[PDB]
Amino acid sequence: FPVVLVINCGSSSIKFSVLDVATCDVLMAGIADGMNTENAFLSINGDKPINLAHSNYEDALKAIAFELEKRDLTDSVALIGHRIAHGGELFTQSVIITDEIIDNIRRVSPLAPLHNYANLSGIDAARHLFPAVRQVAVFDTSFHQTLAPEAYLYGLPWEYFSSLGVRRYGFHGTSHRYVSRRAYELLDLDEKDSGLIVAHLGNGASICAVRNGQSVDTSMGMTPLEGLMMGTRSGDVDFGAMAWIAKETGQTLSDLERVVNKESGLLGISGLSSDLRVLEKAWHEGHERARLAIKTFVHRIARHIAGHAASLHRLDGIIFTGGIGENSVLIRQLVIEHLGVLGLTLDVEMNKQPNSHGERIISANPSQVICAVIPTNEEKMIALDAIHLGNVKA
Amino acid sequence: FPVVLVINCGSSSIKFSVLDVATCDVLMAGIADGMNTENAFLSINGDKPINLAHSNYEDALKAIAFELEKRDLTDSVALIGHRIAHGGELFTQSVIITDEIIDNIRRVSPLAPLHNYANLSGIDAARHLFPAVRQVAVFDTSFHQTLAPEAYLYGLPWEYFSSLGVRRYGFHGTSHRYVSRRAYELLDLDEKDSGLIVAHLGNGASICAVRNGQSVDTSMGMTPLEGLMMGTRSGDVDFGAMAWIAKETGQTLSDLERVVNKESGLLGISGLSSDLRVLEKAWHEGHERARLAIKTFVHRIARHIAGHAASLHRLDGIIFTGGIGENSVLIRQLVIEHLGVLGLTLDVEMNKQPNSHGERIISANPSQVICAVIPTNEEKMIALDAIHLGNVKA
Ligand SMILES: Nc1ncnc2c1ncn2[C@@H]1O[C@H](COP(=O)(O)OP(=O)(O)OP(=O)(O)OP(=O)(O)OC[C@H]2O[C@@H](n3cnc4c(N)ncnc43)[C@H](O)[C@@H]2O)[C@@H](O)[C@H]1O
Ligand SMILES: Nc1ncnc2c1ncn2[C@@H]1O[C@H](COP(=O)(O)OP(=O)(O)OP(=O)(O)OP(=O)(O)OC[C@H]2O[C@@H](n3cnc4c(N)ncnc43)[C@H](O)[C@@H]2O)[C@@H](O)[C@H]1O
Repeated sequence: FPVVLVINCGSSSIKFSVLDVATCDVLMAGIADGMNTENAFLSINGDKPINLAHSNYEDALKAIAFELEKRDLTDSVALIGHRIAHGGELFTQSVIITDEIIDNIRRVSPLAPLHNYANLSGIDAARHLFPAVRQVAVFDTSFHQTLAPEAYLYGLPWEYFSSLGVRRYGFHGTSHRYVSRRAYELLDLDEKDSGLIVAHLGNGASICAVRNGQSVDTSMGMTPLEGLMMGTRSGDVDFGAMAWIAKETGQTLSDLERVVNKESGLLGISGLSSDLRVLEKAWHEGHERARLAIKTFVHRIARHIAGHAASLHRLDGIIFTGGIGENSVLIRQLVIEHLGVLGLTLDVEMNKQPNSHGERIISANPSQVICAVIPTNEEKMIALDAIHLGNVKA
Repeated sequence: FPVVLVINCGSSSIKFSVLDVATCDVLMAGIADGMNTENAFLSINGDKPINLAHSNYEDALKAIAFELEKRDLTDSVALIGHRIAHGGELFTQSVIITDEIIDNIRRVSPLAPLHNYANLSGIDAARHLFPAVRQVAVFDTSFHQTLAPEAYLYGLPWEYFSSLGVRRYGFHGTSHRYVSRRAYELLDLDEKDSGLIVAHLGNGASICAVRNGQSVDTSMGMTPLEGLMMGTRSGDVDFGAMAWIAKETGQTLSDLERVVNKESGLLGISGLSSDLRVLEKAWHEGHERARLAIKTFVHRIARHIAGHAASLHRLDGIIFTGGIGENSVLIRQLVIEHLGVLGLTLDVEMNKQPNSHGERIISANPSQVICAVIPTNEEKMIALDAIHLGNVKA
């Protein structure tokens, strides 16, 4: 029974899952947390938060590897999948990791400095601990490389694009890819003659228009700061406003970068929390700013969904996913009601069903566009890419 | 035969028109140009670019007033209309200018520092030269004051809004207002049960959703830099990209403000011109970057039109206006073809008609949404506001 080990090695953590190759079910999951800090620790299945004070990325993954061998999983690891934050223009699909791929991930790493170097740290650690195991890189940008220039260009001088690589990349590509594929089955659509909008609504949030199987528009930019308002991120913000703020308060770009990334969005408007459940309850209890944060959140989602539909010839389906898209009955309803202009009709009993009901249609039959919830599974998508690549003769 | 004198007193110029009260036709127009510079001059009807070296705003307007009295128009000036760039949250409609209005325009002027002080200079000059004449202020922001919080809030911390007044204001309000009113007549729509999108496409460009007569979404922000890509303005740009550029090139916010406002957009992508006619011809002649600039321009327009439709219950009409919207056969067609997802059908023979044909429907009958061109007339709108206010007992 071979397994796939899937790794997402971030700035401050390493999330991992072990998936059975045959069923793509999780056999083990966990997270090394507080990385590059004094108090690091490893918690598997939320079972025994074991301390690992002062540990590098290879130490953390060696710890993880130890827990795998103690459960006799080490000898069944046939593939390792690494989530990579940014593939620039060099990656359009998942690849078997070689010296070339490593060099190329390093070349594009200036586009996502923090996150990509953590991903490379994860690759170096895994290559050390599993050298007879094929390893695969899956990029959060690659699904969006089918965007046309008119959809990826900013209105900046041409030199910023051609010399510096400033353009829209988009993220959540692995989620958008997985969820769109699942939608063709759920909605009984011909992949090659289809228009979908996927709303990945999590702590990070983005929209993607998928025309005939290909990403043709997405809401995040060169960085994850563009598009939808999110848990702590502003989303779209007038650059004139930001420059005006700078002059008025004496803050720098780096100061405002932090504000916009870490103190903004649902947190910033509500003054309470980035957590939608907290804010949903706060509104229920009469909190006005919580209500304003949610309404603002919903408004910007409706606006991007409708806007992204412009890149479709025909809108067949709108698919909600992510922690909010999967679990927020209210947010899904408010968004759909904000899109009556597209002829959407909600079946509220179907919309009320909890996420235990899995892949599910939430629109009424008279709806001009099908609406559905499809739980995302990025680890499964990575594992499937790795399994296909496992057949390759390199 | 009373006339209205209409003034738009900008950073470097004073545009004026004299309109007959009875017909709202222009009797005289002109522009004092190169203001606050060594070589200033006044050109009426493009007839004799008369020099006015080293002249203040009152000198320029005194020059203009001289040309009015030489044509015996001075004694028929019954009303003066002033275009004001920014009314903040204080102005929701056009007003008779009093000491209070002046104080309030000064209060909100920090939101548009350059432009509003030029407008106030224009008011002081006109009040000096015509003290027995009622004068009226018409704000480019006021039409958009019906926007809901969810549509005007940024995802920044609440303090930026409540203490600093950071929010979406939107501009071209006088154009959007005028054109939407004209559309109810042209499209035989009930103002109170209607959904329109107006695309004001000029050197500055913005979209506005008008639901039941009221602006409910608009594409410009706190400043004119948000939304559509324009002649020299970037439009929407990832703040992460801008911060990344700052770190990479060593430029400051003020440097990037200039790039984004003056070197970006159609100019920036094409490397040729901000002028759409130049770029249309350049594309015709095989220029690839001109083609990319136009396609990008069109893509961002389609995306905002569709997105703004989300704030309507029903989309009845899409109205093109401004220098590009009125005259660009190609851009109108490409935008409409990018919106087939909304069920638009173009009547190409009607779309080919030049702007001499005035207020005109350009959609085919099977179109689910009516598309029209309605030439804007901001001076006429200002004059009409002034004429209504001329009946008031102050
Ligand atoms: N600058 C950068 N450049 C490049 N890459 C970068 C980057 N920054 C980060 N990245 C990378 O991008 C990747 C994705 O990051 P994120 O975008 O942050 O991840 P996510 O999809 O939001 O997943 P997460 O688990 O955080 O949220 P969830 O869907 O559970 O959703 C959580 C939400 O769901 C809500 N929720 C859960 N249950 C709910 C319920 N019953 N009702 C309502 N809401 C509910 C919760 O309240 C919460 O609000 C990462 O690999 C990261 O390293
Ligand atoms: N930071 C700030 N804050 C607050 N307020 C501010 C501000 N900056 C500026 N403002 C104010 O905002 C107001 C409006 O400014 P703008 O937004 O710049 O004015 P506009 O509506 O673009 O009018 P303009 O005459 O420049 O362009 P036109 O429609 O002719 O269209 C010209 C275009 O049409 C095109 N065109 C003409 N004929 C064509 C044809 N046949 N085919 C194709 N294109 C054609 C031309 O090529 C050209 O591209 C002003 O009062 C200004 O002071």
